[PDB]
Amino acid sequence: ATLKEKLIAPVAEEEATVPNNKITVVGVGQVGMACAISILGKSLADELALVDVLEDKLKGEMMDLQHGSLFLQTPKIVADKDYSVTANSKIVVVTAGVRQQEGESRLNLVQRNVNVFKFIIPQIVKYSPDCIIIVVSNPVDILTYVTWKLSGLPKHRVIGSGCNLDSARFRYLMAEKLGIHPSSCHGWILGEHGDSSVAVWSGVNVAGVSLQELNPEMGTDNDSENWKEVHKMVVESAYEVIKLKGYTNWAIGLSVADLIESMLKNLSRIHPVSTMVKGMYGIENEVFLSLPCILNARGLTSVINQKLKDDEVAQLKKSADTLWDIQKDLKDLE
Amino acid sequence: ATLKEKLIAPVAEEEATVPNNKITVVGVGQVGMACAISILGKSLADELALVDVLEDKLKGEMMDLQHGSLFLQTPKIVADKDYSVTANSKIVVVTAGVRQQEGESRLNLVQRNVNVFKFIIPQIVKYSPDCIIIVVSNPVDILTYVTWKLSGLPKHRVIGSGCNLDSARFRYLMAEKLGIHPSSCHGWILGEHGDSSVAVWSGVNVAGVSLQELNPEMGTDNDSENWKEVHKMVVESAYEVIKLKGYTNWAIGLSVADLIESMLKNLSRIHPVSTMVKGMYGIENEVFLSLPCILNARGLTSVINQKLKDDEVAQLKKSADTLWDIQKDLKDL
Amino acid sequence: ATLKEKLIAPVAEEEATVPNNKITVVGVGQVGMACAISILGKSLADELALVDVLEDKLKGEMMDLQHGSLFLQTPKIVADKDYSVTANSKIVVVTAGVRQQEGESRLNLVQRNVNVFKFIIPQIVKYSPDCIIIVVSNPVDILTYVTWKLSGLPKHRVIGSGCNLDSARFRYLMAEKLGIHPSSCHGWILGEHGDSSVAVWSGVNVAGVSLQELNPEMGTDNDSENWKEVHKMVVESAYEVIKLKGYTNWAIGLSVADLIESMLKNLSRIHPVSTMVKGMYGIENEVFLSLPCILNARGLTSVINQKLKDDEVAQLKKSADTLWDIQKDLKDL
Amino acid sequence: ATLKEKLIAPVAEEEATVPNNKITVVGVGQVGMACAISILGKSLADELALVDVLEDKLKGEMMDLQHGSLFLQTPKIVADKDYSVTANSKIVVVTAGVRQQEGESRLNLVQRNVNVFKFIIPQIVKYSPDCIIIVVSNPVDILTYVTWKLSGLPKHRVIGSGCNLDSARFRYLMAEKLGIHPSSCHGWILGEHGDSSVAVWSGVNVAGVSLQELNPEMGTDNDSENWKEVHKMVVESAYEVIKLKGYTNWAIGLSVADLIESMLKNLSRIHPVSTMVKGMYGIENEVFLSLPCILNARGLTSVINQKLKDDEVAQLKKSADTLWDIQKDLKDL
Ligand SMILES: NC(=O)C1=CN([C@@H]2O[C@H](COP(=O)(O)OP(=O)(O)OC[C@H]3O[C@@H](n4cnc5c(N)ncnc54)[C@H](O)[C@@H]3O)[C@@H](O)[C@H]2O)C=CC1
Ligand SMILES: NC(=O)C1=CN([C@@H]2O[C@H](COP(=O)(O)OP(=O)(O)OC[C@H]3O[C@@H](n4cnc5c(N)ncnc54)[C@H](O)[C@@H]3O)[C@@H](O)[C@H]2O)C=CC1
Ligand SMILES: NC(=O)C1=CN([C@@H]2O[C@H](COP(=O)(O)OP(=O)(O)OC[C@H]3O[C@@H](n4cnc5c(N)ncnc54)[C@H](O)[C@@H]3O)[C@@H](O)[C@H]2O)C=CC1
Ligand SMILES: NC(=O)C1=CN([C@@H]2O[C@H](COP(=O)(O)OP(=O)(O)OC[C@H]3O[C@@H](n4cnc5c(N)ncnc54)[C@H](O)[C@@H]3O)[C@@H](O)[C@H]2O)C=CC1
Ligand SMILES: CNCC[C@H](Oc1ccc(C(F)(F)F)cc1)c1ccccc1
Ligand SMILES: CNCC[C@H](Oc1ccc(C(F)(F)F)cc1)c1ccccc1
Repeated sequence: ATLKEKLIAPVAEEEATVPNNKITVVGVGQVGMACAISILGKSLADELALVDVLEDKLKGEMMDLQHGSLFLQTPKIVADKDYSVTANSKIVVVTAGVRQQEGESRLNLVQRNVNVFKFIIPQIVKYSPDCIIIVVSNPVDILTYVTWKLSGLPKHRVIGSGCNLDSARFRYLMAEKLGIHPSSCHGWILGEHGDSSVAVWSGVNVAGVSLQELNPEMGTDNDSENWKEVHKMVVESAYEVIKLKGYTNWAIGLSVADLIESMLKNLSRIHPVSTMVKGMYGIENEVFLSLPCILNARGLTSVINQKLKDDEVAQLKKSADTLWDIQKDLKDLE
Repeated sequence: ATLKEKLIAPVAEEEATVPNNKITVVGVGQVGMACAISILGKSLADELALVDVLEDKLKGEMMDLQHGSLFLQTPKIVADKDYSVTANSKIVVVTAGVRQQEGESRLNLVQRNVNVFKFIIPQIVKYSPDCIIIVVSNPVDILTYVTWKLSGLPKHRVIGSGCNLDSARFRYLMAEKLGIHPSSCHGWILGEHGDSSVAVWSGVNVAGVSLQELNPEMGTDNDSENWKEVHKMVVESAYEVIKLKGYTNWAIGLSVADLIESMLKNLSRIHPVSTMVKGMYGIENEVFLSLPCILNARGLTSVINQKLKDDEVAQLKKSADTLWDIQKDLKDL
Repeated sequence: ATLKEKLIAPVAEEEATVPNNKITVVGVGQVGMACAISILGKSLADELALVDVLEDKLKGEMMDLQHGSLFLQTPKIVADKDYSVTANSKIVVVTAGVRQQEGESRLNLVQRNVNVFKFIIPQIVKYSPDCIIIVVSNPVDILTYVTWKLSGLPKHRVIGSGCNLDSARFRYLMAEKLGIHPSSCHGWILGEHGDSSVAVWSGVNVAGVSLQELNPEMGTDNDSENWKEVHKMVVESAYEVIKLKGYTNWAIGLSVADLIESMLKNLSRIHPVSTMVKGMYGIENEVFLSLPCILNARGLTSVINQKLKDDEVAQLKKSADTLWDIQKDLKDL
Repeated sequence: ATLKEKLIAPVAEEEATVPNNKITVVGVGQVGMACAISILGKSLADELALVDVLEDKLKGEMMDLQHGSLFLQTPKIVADKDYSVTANSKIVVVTAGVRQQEGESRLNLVQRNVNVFKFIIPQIVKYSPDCIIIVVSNPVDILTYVTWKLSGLPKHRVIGSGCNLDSARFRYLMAEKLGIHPSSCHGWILGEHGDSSVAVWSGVNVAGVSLQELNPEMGTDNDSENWKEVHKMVVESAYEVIKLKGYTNWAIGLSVADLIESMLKNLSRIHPVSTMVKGMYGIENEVFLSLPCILNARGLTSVINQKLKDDEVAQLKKSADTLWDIQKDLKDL
């Protein structure tokens, strides 16, 4: 007999087991592995599946993770260029494609990553018809729209990682000013994950105290405390970090892990993420951008209606315009 | 014009949710709440259901937990005398029934808790036919047997918390001896969760160093390290705690959470838990007692075969005879 | 020639080291043990010390926790009626004294519990001159004032658990009404942890959306929603739970641990807790009541100044007057 | 008045605070950042400090982590090429230096990395004279010797990550073969973190069942289950992963965090880490290699005396000689 047979006496019939909280990460570059190690660190998946077109690095990442297995709570890790290995995922994180060169706008990536997504979105849905797709690749709003169209999935099951990260950055910068933890700072960056984002100044608050009531000039050009510069640091953050170390990955990895935690624990927590906002704030096309949404096990099930101020609605409309201007030229999507 | 309608714009239609990791704790006493609170503390459930016969205390425990929701990760906590609230439970923990008085053996409770289990076990399976059942009430070995029989579930879905806790206690006393963390001490108490439990001296080791190898008289009357008294402390521990504070609950609630974690995260980790050991070590009947078992999302799917020494095998058989003497006379199971 | 001596070769010479994260809990009742298990399950202490007047209960509780050690990350669990066991604690949580009977106001617990504190507090300060004290016993506001006075510690090191719990409950009720997690609902209950607490309607908000903007009648009697009813449920919660199960413990246990976590990890997070509010909002004496405060490793280092509406300031003055009426007549402090 | 002066009212005076649990990571490469994120994900440090000679990369890594601050529990993240930033670190991880090329042996990296450490280690002890140093850069056993000599620290505060990773790899492969979780398989890979590591077959056990009792040919060349091939996979794993992805980093980050947790929580758990083994198993010189060691807040305070088999003592003495043969010719330490 094998050692296994000497040691192990079966009590159950052997059986094909169906993973419950299977997560797939697509693309195992900087962002993909940031997301993967964050997912594994929070024990969010009982099965992790990696997909990339670079087979050698894909197998290497899978082996490195598997070696850390003693320290994790994920009994199965699997990797393949073939999407069969992503079968029955609850959530598929898509991180594949080109990124920004230094100084380069995410919008300049569209045409390349669109061609990438046309190949990978169908495959996801072939093997995980019931999954939630979290889109990360840039430009994230456009490609969330593109994934929704390409997948034929319900709007609530195709989420763009959107401004979660921008908002996190916002709240850290405010936190650094006030000397309090970021989670005790409340503020929402909305719209495009990019240059046209919108700082909802009217919502920024500590312990229910409106900071715009303490500082009516907050977010104007004439503001002795210059909070416009905080929104600007938020807008420029990606470019500065890309200039310094060539990419960003740890922050987005943590943010994606936060979204996943809200969905798999069925928490119904509110996250600023990218969704179709046709018919709100006067936007008239099928634009995707970040609004506050309720995330739980079903995916994105609600948007929060806000009492945006005039200049804030105007910024949001301009961001919607910038995005639709690129969306309207996107063909061959079904 | 409701504030919820003003505030929330729906994206998906509202649908009826079935929970993924629903756990039910039956009995909301010292042990039941210790279990519920350990379960919530580790975010093991997306839905906790409490069941008891005391409707007032039940709703009170439920409300106190819900008041804690801000600090938890469990969106739905519910409670009811009616087992319909437990439907679709992935795991059901049974803690309901009578407990030991001071000095009282756990076997003394069989008659009463059989009558208890004969009512609740059916109710459980009636509403969650695919669940795993973790028996905690005493005597837990005999009651896991009773539960297996009444439920009609496969033996891999009926689990008795067993000696997980005895072994935790053993490992604590070991680490106290040695100045190491309990998780770096290894040693298994097996057999009855009670006075007939067996210390597997041949398995006791620190970092793969057999301590019986550095002491062939480990566990005997002529033992300079006096390990026998450690096994006696493990055996007497419940009674001592019961005398000092009337009951035990914290360690067992942590134990049961450990088991649930291994099963919900599907780790196939090995725990000394109570299972049907017919055909092992010369035991000829469907005795339930604790052995090392592999636990995962299907439940208790394998037992580990061990090369027990003769004396260990003999204590194990004696423990099986103790239990089977009670089991063989139970009726209408 | 002992087992330890043969198994372990020393690399460092034996020294007595001081714990880095010692927490003491005073009182091992329902609340003290809910606190202990919450602290242990979050691995917030490297040494936990339990103190009570009931020596047997105390030993029993300590033994139960130690028997759970395998599942925990606290290598030292110690218990004694002598406060020498609490020496060098970073945080001391006081949960000792009488609690409310059915329907009893917390302010009716004053004299009894003041006497208790007069003995407990000096002992704490003798053995942990540098600790932060978290007062939990009721009335928590008046007793936080008492502890400040008895101890001689600075204001930033005497913290009343206060309305953290009240707000928790508020946020839970809110979440039930809106169908979101309590953490994504924001709203502040301030003032006394008791009947005169103040719902800060003007701060209530989801995702930065002022709920009193979508509903300016919020908190009045002309309200289509029943928000005042939410605040009333908050006020009555403790009585309702005391009536169903005789006491409350799980939610306050999680609240105390939430505060300890902000402190020990130095996060400077904002919690509504009881501090000395003389000179704010027109309050004229050294009243202790809950405001939103920045907590971290030094303790309670800032209060948040808020733009309370006139009715809110008025309710807060009414709270502070209820409390000061009791305080002013307190002697031998 | 500033917005912050309006918002925040001081309760305590301003004061400079010392981090309680500061960790510095030296080198922000693949491995350094893998360690960094592993430490942050476990909320192991209240202050994280990064050091590297690449100023731009250094600042960028720092900025990324800060932008993740909302999802974390480390309130202060600093970085600089100046070691002033590392002042008062409790633990300093050293990951800086050259790494293996494809197929290259770690020993071939000594010269270059000695020149690294001759600069780095004196800086470290300059600002944290009391710290523990975890050496990760390769060759890790040799560089741990170098760090010990250069730092003038006591042995219990210079720890090489050693075979913690090798054993992790060992256990994973073993779990893969048995269908159980790696934590329920026990097995020690000792000696050099390199081609001369020793597999301690006599300790390999599941639930205390010695697997070399069921397979007495385990470890030999005449073993139909080819356990020696498992040890081979452990020795080759780093080369295979380097050939596939260019380096390894995640598994060692997790291993390092596991060590840090044992020490900062004062758990006294046992890890296979590199210590100075002179006078052990016939080793005559100040060689560093991995044995099972107790780790707690003081550092590496104990080694576990093992009853190795003759062949295993042999492979360990070969490892020692392989190492000392390089160690002995190093200058200016
Ligand atoms: N939403 C956000 O906040 C952020 C978005 N991003 C975006 O994330 C995406 C990736 O960034 P990095 O991880 O640093 O790039 P990376 O180059 O370091 O890794 C990208 C991965 O995509 C893989 N890939 C390309 N086409 C593929 C296909 N058809 N199938 C499978 N794999 C494919 C490449 O092999 C590579 O391994 C980029 O678009 C970047 O702009 C980056 C950071 C934050
Ligand atoms: N396996 C182990 O390691 C341990 C086992 N136990 C056992 O666990 C059990 C619970 O002990 P405690 O929480 O201290 O007793 P407890 O009195 O504090 O609570 C038991 C609960 O069971 C409830 N209950 C009784 N009959 C019921 C019925 N027919 N249906 C529904 N609920 C019913 C009672 O109302 C009570 O609320 C006892 O059997 C005790 O012996 C306790 C400690 C250790
Ligand atoms: N602030 C809050 O949100 C809440 C506060 N509380 C308060 O917490 C306190 C404890 O309530 P419970 O734990 O349910 O009562 P509990 O009756 O279960 O007893 C707590 C312990 O107080 C101990 N004690 C009395 N004098 C002592 C002394 N001099 N030294 C050490 N221990 C002493 C008793 O022996 C008892 O063990 C009460 O004052 C209650 O009002 C309760 C719930 C919430
Ligand atoms: N013990 C173990 O199991 C393992 C050890 N290692 C070792 O980790 C070390 C680093 O590996 P990687 O992160 O992949 O290489 P890396 O090439 O990605 O980054 C190494 C960092 O060291 C920095 N550095 C070089 N000299 C420095 C100095 N004097 N001060 C500060 N920073 C300096 C470089 O700037 C680089 O940024 C290597 O020696 C490698 O062998 C690698 C894997 C596991
Ligand atoms: C895991 N599936 C089998 C579980 C159990 O089957 C068994 C029936 C008898 C025995 C026996 F006889 F003790 F060996 C052992 C097992 C059973 C019995 C009745 C209904 C379902 C399962
Ligand atoms: C950081 N907290 C400041 C220290 C505090 O000092 C006081 C501050 C204010 C007052 C009061 F209330 F104005 F009288 C009284 C004392 C104090 C109180 C008692 C003992 C020591 C310090």
